[PDB]
This record gives sequence, structure tokens and C-alpha cells, in this order.
Amino acid sequence: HHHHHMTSVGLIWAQSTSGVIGRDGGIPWRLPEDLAHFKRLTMGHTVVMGRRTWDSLPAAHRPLPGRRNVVVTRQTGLVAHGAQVVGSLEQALSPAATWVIGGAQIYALALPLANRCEVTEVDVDLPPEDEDALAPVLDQTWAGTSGEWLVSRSGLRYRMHSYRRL
Ligand SMILES: NC(=O)c1ccc[n+]([C@@H]2O[C@H](COP(=O)([O-])OP(=O)(O)OC[C@H]3O[C@@H](n4cnc5c(N)ncnc54)[C@H](OP(=O)(O)O)[C@@H]3O)[C@@H](O)[C@H]2O)c1
Ligand SMILES: CCc1nc(N)nc(N)c1OCC1CN(c2ccccc2N2CCC(C(=O)O)CC2)C1
Repeated sequence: HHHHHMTSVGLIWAQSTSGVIGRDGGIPWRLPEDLAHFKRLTMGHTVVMGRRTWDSLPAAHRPLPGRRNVVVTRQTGLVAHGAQVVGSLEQALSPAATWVIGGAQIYALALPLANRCEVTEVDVDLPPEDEDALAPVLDQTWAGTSGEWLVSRSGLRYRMHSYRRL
């Protein structure tokens, strides 16, 4: 349903090579270069996230500055300030390039509607654990390109993949 709307809908996430995106209510690695990449791609745009991701943000970073923060929840509203709440992904997207920034539940809702995915792969050894949030799997409707492996100042290797709907 990526052509049920006019504005581009992009998913953006970072994952380990094993496909983990979240653990224990947070992200189980630190990668400053990915944060800068995420900031450059999203600055000045609407960012849409699930409520658990909203609550996972450290207070210094909530709301994400310089972006319209939209939080998808079934609740009437939120205790933590700075978001616009909506009750569905469709309400998040219209009116409106909108970035869906996680987590796994909101990626699953948005994947059928998305035109683009921007993935950072982090070469950190994290065998998936029972409660982990995992990255969405991309099917045959996506075409991708991949950048070279880069080395972070902290020593972790990482790289970016970019997918567009065929
Ligand atoms: N690595 C990355 O790039 C990345 C990015 C973002 C997040 N994360 C990680 O992902 C994890 C959180 O992901 P998650 O999947 O547990 O949660 P999530 O997708 O962030 O949020 C789930 C919440 O969204 C709301 N929601 C879900 N489906 C809905 C629907 N159909 N209609 C309305 N509201 C709906 C509900 O909020 P209510 O309960 O309020 O109703 C639900 O509890 C954390 O570990 C976080 O650190 C990682
Ligand atoms: C940087 C992590 C990330 N990476 C890619 N590639 N995709 C994503 N969806 C993604 O999750 C973005 C959300 C979760 N985040 C976060 C989590 C923990 C500590 C700091 C942050 N934030 C605060 C605001 C900063 C900003 O000003 O942008 C960015 C870092 C914002």
C-alpha cells in the first residue's frame, strides 16, 4: 500500500548483524556515527514512533529536537511531554517525507506502506534473546544497495543499506 499516499514514507533503523534492534527497553549498542546519520536523514521532517520507543528515549532527547514527533498509541495521551499523539499509523501519516523511527511494532504497521528503508547494520555479536525486538524482514518487493564497511571511533564496524520499493 505504498501508493495509498502521496508523501514518501521511509523506515529507518539500526540493527545488529543478527537482526536485533532492541533489548531491555533500549538499544543494546552505542554507535555515535549511526546517531549522526539518523539525525542528518530525519532533521526537519516528521518522525513517527511507537509509544514504547517514545518512553525509551532519555529525557534529554525527548522530543527529538527539530522534528515533529508523532507517537502512535492506543492511550488517550501521554505523561511525557512533547509528542503529538495519534491512534493509528494512518492518522500519523496524513496530512503530510515522513520517517518511521521504530520500534518493531510500528515498523510492522508501516512496512506495507513504506517506499524506502534506511538500515544501519552494526557488526556487534548479539545472539538474539527471548524478548528482543528484531528487525523487519524485507521481501521481494524491495531493491537495495549497500555502502562499504566503516569503522567507528569506538571500534565497531558498521555500514548502511538503502532499500527502495521496486
Ligand atoms: N535499533 C533501532 O533502530 C530502534 C529504533 C527504535 C526503537 N528501538 C527499540 O525497539 C524497542 C521498542 O519497540 P516495540 O516494538 O517494543 O514498541 P514500539 O513499536 O516502539 O511501541 C509499541 C506501542 O505502540 C503502540 N501501538 C502498537 N500498535 C498500535 C496500533 N495498531 N495502534 C495504535 N497504537 C499501537 C502501543 O502503545 P500503547 O501501549 O501506548 O497503546 C504499543 O505498546 C525498544 O527496545 C527500542 O529501544 C530500536
Ligand atoms: C540512533 C538510533 C537509531 N538509529 C537509526 N539508524 N534508526 C533509528 N530509528 C534509531 O532510533 C532513533 C531513536 C531511538 N533514539 C535514541 C535512543 C537511545 C539514545 C539516543 C537516541 N537518540 C536521541 C535523539 C537523537 C537525534 O537528535 O536524532 C538520535 C539518538 C532516537
